[PDB]
Amino acid sequence: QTCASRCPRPCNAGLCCSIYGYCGSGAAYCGAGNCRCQCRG
Repeated sequence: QTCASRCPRPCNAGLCCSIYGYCGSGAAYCGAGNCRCQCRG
């Protein structure tokens, strides 16, 4: 819920921090319109 506060690396490897504050995988989290940071896992 607060992943952006831990940019540049909020998540486990392979996951990305979304604009809504959660870590997750795939284009759903890592794509430009969804990704805050850690957008290459």
